[PDB]
Amino acid sequence: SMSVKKPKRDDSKDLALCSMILTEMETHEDAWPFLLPVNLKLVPGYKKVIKKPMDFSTIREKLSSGQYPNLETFALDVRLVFDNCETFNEDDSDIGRAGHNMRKYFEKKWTDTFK
Repeated sequence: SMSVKKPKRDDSKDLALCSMILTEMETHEDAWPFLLPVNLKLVPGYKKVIKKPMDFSTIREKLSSGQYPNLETFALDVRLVFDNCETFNEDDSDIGRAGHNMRKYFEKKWTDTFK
């Protein structure tokens, strides 16, 4: 509260670290469904169903241009990619499986880096 601060968690490496994690996700072999925005002119349903599209390239631009106020807002966008994937794809499709794998991959790097 006012003039009563919790000790300062060092956040000064967060930007570099989230960039590294993102690089690792960008280069995973199962990243392919997630690298670019879903083409909303060519994928029926996507526009109306998925209220908040997200993809790795958009996260990379946001990160590069100071659009994440902190590491949690970054983790929210990453998870949103996989949540959208689960909403639109059957678990037993190549894309649905890619999404599960990528989430698992992300969450391990996140825990190992920050927790």
